[PDB]
Order: sequence, then C-alpha cells, then structure tokens
Amino acid sequence: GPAVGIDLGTTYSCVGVFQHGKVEIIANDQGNRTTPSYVAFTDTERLIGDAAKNQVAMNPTNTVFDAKRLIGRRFDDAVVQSDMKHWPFMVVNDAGRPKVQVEYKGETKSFYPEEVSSMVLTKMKEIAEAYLGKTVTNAVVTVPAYFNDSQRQATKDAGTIAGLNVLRIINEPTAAAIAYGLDKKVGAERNVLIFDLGGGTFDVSILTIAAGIFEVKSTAGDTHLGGEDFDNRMVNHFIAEFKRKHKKDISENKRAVRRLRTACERAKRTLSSSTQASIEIDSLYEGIDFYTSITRARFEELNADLFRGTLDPVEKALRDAKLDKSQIHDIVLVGGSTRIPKIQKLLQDFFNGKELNKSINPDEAVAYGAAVQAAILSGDDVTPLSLGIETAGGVMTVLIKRNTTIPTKQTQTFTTYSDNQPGVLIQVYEGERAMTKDNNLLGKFELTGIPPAPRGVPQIEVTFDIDANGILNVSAVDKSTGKENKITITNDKGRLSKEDIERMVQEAEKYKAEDEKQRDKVSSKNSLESYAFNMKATV
Ligand SMILES: O=C(O)CNC(CO)(CO)CO
Ligand SMILES: [K+]
Ligand SMILES: [K+]
Repeated sequence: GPAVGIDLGTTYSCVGVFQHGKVEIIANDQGNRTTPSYVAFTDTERLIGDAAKNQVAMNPTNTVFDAKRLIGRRFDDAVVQSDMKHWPFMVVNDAGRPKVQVEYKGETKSFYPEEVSSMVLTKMKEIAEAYLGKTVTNAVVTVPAYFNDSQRQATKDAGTIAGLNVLRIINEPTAAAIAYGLDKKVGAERNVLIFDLGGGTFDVSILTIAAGIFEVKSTAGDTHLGGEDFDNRMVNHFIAEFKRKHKKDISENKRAVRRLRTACERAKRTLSSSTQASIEIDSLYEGIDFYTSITRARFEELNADLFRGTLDPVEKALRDAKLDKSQIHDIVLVGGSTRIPKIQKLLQDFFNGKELNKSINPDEAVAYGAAVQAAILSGDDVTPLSLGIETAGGVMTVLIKRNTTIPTKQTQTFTTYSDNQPGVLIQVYEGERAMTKDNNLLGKFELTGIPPAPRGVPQIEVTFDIDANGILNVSAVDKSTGKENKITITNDKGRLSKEDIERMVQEAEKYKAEDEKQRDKVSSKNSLESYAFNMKATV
C-alpha cells in the first residue's frame, strides 16, 4: 500500500499520506490532526495520545512524555540528569541505559525510550490505517538535524517495533523544505533558514539546497524553549494578579493552576488573531470568580526576553554557516508558536522585510514533507561535487565549489612547502571532506624543474577548466619559467548517482566539526608538497 510520513515530535506527533496527487494530514479518533506523544499506564489499560494527556493529572507517575529527550542517550548524560528534575515519571538506570518506571496492571514495568516512542508510532500507524482502510507498513520518520547516529537508529528501532518498515530517517528541516518544494526551485545553492518553535523545543537550521541535494550548514536553538514557556509567563502573571486583587495565592490548589493554564493556552491562541483575550474562570479559588482580560502587548511584554532571544540562535546559525543574513534566500516557519505575530515581526525585521513561508500549517509541515518523501521512495549544468587539489598535510583545498554553473574556469596560486623543493605533485580530488583520504582521487600529474628557492617563494598557478561537455582540464604553470603540465579528466556518465552525492554530503555534515579542526592545523592554505600524503608510511 501507500507509504506514510510521520513527524515524531517531543510534545506532539503528526501523520500524513500522499494520495491521488495530494498530501492529507490524517486526523485521529477525536478529530485531531496532531496526537500528543504521551503514553499512560493504568491498573486496567495502556493509553496512547490525547487520552493519555487528558488523564495526566490523575496519574502523573504513570504518564510518560519527552521520550524523544531520552532516545539514543545514556543515563549519565547531563541532559538526561537535568531533565529528570521536571519529570513526574521515574527514570531508572539500567546499565547506563535510561528506562522509564511505571505501574501497569499491578506489576511495576520498565520500558526503553524507543519502546515508548514505538507505542506513539503504533497509534499514528492505526490512525493512518483507519483513514486509508488498508494496512500501512512503509513509513518515513523525521528526526532533528542535530541527532547523532545512535538517536537516529533508536528512532528507526521504534518504528521496527511498531511494525513499520522505515524507508528512510530524514531531517525535520529538510522535510519542511520538501513540503514547500524548495528543492524543485530553479538555479544554484538556495540558502534556507528553517525557524522551528514547537511547544517545548526551539530549533533553527540553515540548509543549502542545490540540484535536489540538501546540506545542513548549521544548527542552533534552545531544547527548553517553546509555547508552554509563554503559557507559564501568563499563568504566573494571573497568579500575581489574583494575589494583589483578592489577597490569595492559588498556587496551593493544583486544580486551580490547571484551570488557569488551560485558559492561558486558549488566550494565547486568541492573541495570535486578536488584540485582546478574555479570561473567565468560575470559583477559581475560595469561591472567587476570576474574570479578567489580557492585551497582546501585555503578552508580548511578559514574553519579551523569550521572543527576542529567538534571534540569538538565528545569529549563531548564520555565523556557523558563514553566511550573512542577506545571503538567506528562503525562510520557513515551522511549529504552532510561529503563528505568534511578535515572533514573525522580530524575524522579518531581522531579515530586513524578507517574506516568510508560512502558507502550510506550521504544526503539519514536517509530516507533509515526510509524506512527499515517502511517496517518492514508493510508487508516487552545475558541478555535482567540490573539485580541488591536495595541499601539505593531505588537506583538500577547493578550487571549484559544488553546484558551480559549468562551463567555469577557476585559478589559484600555490607555493612549495619545503626549502629548495624540486617539484610539486598536483593531486586532483572530488569531495566535501577536509582531508583528501576522505575524498575521491581523479588524477595526478607532476611539475618539476622548479628553480631551487626557500619555501613560500616559488609560485605555481593551478587552473581548473570545465568545457561544457563537463570535461575537467587541470593545468599547473611555474610562474618563474612558464613551464607547464596538465591532465584531462574524463566525466564518465553515471559515475556518481544522486545517492552517491547525498552520501558524501551527509558524511561531510556528520564530521563537520572534526573536519574544521583538520583545516585549522595547517599554517599555510596553498602550500604544495612533492608527494602523496595518503601513501606516506608515517603516523
Ligand atoms: O518538537 C519537535 O520535536 C520538533 N518540532 C516539530 C514537531 O515535531 C518537528 O519539526 C515541529 O514543531
Ligand atoms: K519528527
Ligand atoms: K523544534
């Protein structure tokens, strides 16, 4: 049958299907297009989704949430340890592997984070099956771009337990871009900033999209910032107001705080579309009815630090991506909290008036992209890789960047690394990695007869030329004598598939921090040696 796209989120999960040329976000039993990522254990039954969240106050100890925070992690991690403080459910050490302890049918039961996530995936699969009328096995599950291999594997394992065959694990920012069809946009290297403000998590990702290939240049955000924090500021304000107006603290009564929180959540939604919102609660504390109103401006004032702090991760992502704000070509809003007008104004003003892509429901965009990717996997002139030469230390120095329109001619000047160097070896490589060993060797040629001189004085000009056919000609000239040597590298049709380019870009993303340190180690950027570093029998 048709494959489904699943957004497994920390607070909420969404499932979508591409059928008859259209993506449909599938509603649950209660008519909700988003299902809470909550699993509840009771003396008689196991509850998943909205039902679990509705009874959380009654059974906090046995209601589980924020499993995505523990997936593919270790009990020792500071994140795990810090998070446990705010969780009513028990997290226990099992040989350093985090597991949740709950009471189920009178037996204490412990479950892995992937097991809890599998139960959420089971509900999403069931929601899809009820809508489709057919069993759904194939699925594409999304993960945060910063997730490591163990977290991604743990997510795939959760689907495997659920009975789903996970065709691919894809980044949530990449899924949002696919939903907006940024990949299908014409041209070269569009830079995309995904601004994701969920209920409990904030993510900012910069992606460069070129010829259908996505590269995650940078990631930034706050794992503990979301819409709930905005609700908390409103709740604290109203508790203070009641204490001033009626001289009572309602914080003692759990039900009173819960009723106020629900009113604050409804008011925040109203404030997204209206200037003011009304709070009406009967007998909130000691029989006193609380009837009051809040303006959008007061809501903005209560959350001013949180709203403006959103720009700081955007600034860090731009610095890590080494891009100016002007170089961003597309901005995508993901998450319900992005509906807030102040957040949109702060981002648009920071980007000097740039339009924001908000057209697809922010809560459903990641699932929408996952569904398009699932369909593509199921039935449903530019340069592919960076081209460069090896510099001293086996470093890759790029002369032609990936996705550069062809024909192109690029020239750089290099020097000897050793005193009285007789010659230089020009080694041509293809790849996105800092070291040539991690890149592909295309050809090598030798320039010799260099006049004896101190290191840094001989000048060797290397030129890369691509005739429109795509044939690469690499030439080196000794500037002192005019002596030259060149290699012609044939472009075989089908040498690289789309997957081959994707794997090498994904490898560069996985090792970006380590790759940067290797670039920092060599003092001179363009010094050339007379030997292949990869074939040296040292270290
Ligand atoms: O909360 C998260 O896990 C990430 N946020 C999204 C919800 O899953 C996914 O991108 C969208 O807000
Ligand atoms: K997801
Ligand atoms: K997020």
